[PDB]
Amino acid sequence: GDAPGGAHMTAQTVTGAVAAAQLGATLPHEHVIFGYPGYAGDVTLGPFDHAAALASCTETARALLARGIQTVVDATPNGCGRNPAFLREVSEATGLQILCATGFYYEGGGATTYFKFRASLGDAESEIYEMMRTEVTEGIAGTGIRAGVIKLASSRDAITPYEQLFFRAAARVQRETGVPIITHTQEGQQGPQQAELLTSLGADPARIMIGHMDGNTDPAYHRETLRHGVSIAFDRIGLQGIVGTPTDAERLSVLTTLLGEGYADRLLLSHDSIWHWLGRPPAIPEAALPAVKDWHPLHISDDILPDLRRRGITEEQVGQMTVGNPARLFG
Amino acid sequence: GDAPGGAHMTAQTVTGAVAAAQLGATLPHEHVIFGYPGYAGDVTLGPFDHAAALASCTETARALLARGIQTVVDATPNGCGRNPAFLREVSEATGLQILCATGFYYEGGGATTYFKFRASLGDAESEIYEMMRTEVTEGIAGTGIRAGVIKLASSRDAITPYEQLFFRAAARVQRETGVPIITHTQEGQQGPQQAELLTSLGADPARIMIGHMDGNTDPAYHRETLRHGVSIAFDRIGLQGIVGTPTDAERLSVLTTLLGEGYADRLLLSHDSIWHWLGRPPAIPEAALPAVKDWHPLHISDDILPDLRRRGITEEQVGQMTVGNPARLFG
Ligand SMILES: [Co+2]
Ligand SMILES: [Co+2]
Ligand SMILES: [Co+2]
Ligand SMILES: [Co+2]
Repeated sequence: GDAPGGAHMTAQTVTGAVAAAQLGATLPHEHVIFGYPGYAGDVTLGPFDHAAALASCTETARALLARGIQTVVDATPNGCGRNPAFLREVSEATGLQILCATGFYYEGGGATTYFKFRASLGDAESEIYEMMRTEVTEGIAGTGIRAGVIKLASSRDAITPYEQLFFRAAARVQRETGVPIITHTQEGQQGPQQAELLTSLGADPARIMIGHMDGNTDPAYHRETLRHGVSIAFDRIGLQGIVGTPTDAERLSVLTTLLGEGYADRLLLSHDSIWHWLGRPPAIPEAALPAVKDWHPLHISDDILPDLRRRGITEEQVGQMTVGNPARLFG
Repeated sequence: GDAPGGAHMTAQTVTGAVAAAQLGATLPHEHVIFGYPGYAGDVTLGPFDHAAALASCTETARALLARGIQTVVDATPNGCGRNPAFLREVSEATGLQILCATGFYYEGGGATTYFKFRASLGDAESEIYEMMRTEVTEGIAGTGIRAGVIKLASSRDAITPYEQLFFRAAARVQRETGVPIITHTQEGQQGPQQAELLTSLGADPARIMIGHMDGNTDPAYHRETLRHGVSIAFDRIGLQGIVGTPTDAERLSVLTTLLGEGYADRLLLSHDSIWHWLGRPPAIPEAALPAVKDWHPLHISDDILPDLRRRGITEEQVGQMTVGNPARLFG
C-alpha cells in the first residue's frame, strides 16, 4: 500500500524507541493530563495533585491494557499541560506505551500570544521549526524524552497565518526526520486544506493523520480529505452533541459508509479524552452529562468496536483501524 | 484629600507587611520577569536560567535603590510569568521592596482560554473572585506570599465580557479587603470606562490606578478619567513610538499640562519595563532599537524627573507623584 517514504526514526515513546510491531492496538489521540491555556494562572486554587493524578492515570492505563490497548498517543500541545516526565511515570508504572507530541494549539484555544509576538519581531517559523526538531530528535525540556509526533491545529474558518507558521515548520521537520504528524480540525472544517497544505509542503501523507474528522458528518468532506492519501481520525468518539460535536450514532453512520467504500487503511479511532484535568476540576452542568457520558478511553473498546462488528464490519477492518494503521503511521 | 475608605490591610510585599511610610519612592508598574502566554511551551529552547535571572534582576534592583527607589510594584498577570517566590528572592537579596499582583491579562494577550471555558460551564466570576481573594489574603500557590495589588486589563475596543468577569470579582475583593487595583488599558482606550465600571461596582477610587494612560495623548481623555477620583499612571515611559505608544516628548507634554492643572495627587509614573524576559530572549529588529532605547527602569529617575523639574515642575509635585501617591494607593 502506501508506506512511509523518506527520512525515518523508529517510534519514540516517552520511555524510548519501540518497534512498529510492538505498538499493538493504539488510541491515536488522547490526553493523560490536560489543561486549557491559563490553567497555570489558577494554581492557587487548582494545583496539580501529583499523587492523585498518578493514581488515577495509571488506573486508566491499566484498564486500557486490560482491553489489549498497548499504546496511547498523547496529543497534548506544549501549552496545554504537556508533561513528558509525568507520562513517563504513567508508562513506567503500568507498561502502557505512550508517545507524546510537540506543537502549539489552534489560534482560538492555544497559548498563542508568545509566538504571535515573536512572529511580529522575527522569524517565528524558523524558531518553531528548531523547537519541534529538537523535541523530536533530542528531547523535551532537557529530559531526554522525545516527542513521537508533531501536533498541528487549525481554526474553523481557515488555517490562519499564525497556524501556518506551525504547519510549515512541521512539514520541514517531517521531511527531515520522517516523524508522524497528527492534527486538530476545529468544528468539522479545514480537513482537506490541512491535507493539501501539508502535502504541498512535502510532508509524507503516509505519516499524516488529519484529526477530529468525526466533527463533520458529510462523508463527501471525508473523501475529499482522503483523496490526498492521508489518514483521518474519528477521534472524539464519546463526546456527543456538545462543542459542535455530532452524536456517536452520526459518527458511526459516516464511518461504516467509509468502511464500506474501502477506506479502512486510512481510518483511525479515538476519544480525545482527558484522564486528569489541570486547573480546578471542570464543573459539569447536569444538562451536559449525557454529552460526556461515553467520553472516556474505554468507550471505543467496549461500545464502538462491538457496534461496528454487529453492523457488518470485519475483524480484519477493525484490526486495520486499531492496529494496522497505527503501526504504519507511528511505527 | 481623598483617603482610602473601607476595609484595609497594610501594604503586602512579597516579603511581608510594610508600613505606608516605608514604601518610599515607588515605580507602580514594572515586571521583574515576564513572558507572554505560551512562553512556557517554548521551554526546550527558551528555559529559565535562574542564576542569570537572579543576578541580573538583583543588579537592576540595586541600581533602583541607588536612585532612592525603595519599592517596585510588579504588575505581572498570573499567566504571564508571575513568580512570587522569585520576586521574594530578588527582594531578600537586595532590600528592594516588591509587591506582586493577582489577575489575568486582557483578552487579546492573556492566557484566556481557561477562564473563557470555565465561564461557559459555570460561575467563573465567583471562581476568579475566590482566587483573587485567596491570593490577597492568604497567599499565592501555597507560598504564603500574598499579592499586594489586583491587576485588571481591558482591550482596545471595549472592556469585553471576559474582562468584566475580572473587573467584577476584583471590585468585590476590593470592597472586602481594601486592596489596591492597578490596570492595563490597551492602546490608549477605555480609561474612563474602567474608572466608571470599577466605581459603579463599589471599588474605592482612592485605591484604583488606571494604567497605560500615557498611551493616549489627548489630555481630555485623561481628565475624563480623573473626573472619577481615581489615579492614573503614565507607566510605559521609555517605550517610544512602538506598539501604538507615543514618544516620551508627547507623554511629557500631556503630563505637564495635567500637572499645571493640579492633578499631581492623582498622577503616577512608571516604565512597564521587563528586567528579565521569559521564553527565548526577544529578538530586537534594529529598526525598533530607538523605540526601546529608554525602556528600562532607570529612565524616569535619570531622565524624566530632571526633565519635569527643568520644565517648571516642583520638587513637591515630583515627590507627590513618586512618593506621596504610592504611599496612599498601596500603603
Ligand atoms: Co483538538
Ligand atoms: Co486533543
Ligand atoms: Co499592560
Ligand atoms: Co505591564
